[PDB]
Amino acid sequence: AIVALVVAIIIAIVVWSIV
Repeated sequence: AIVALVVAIIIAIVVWSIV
């Protein structure tokens, strides 16, 4: 895993904001 999922997932959102 959940942890690794949050990272890849969370980061996925960031890439959007930027973008």
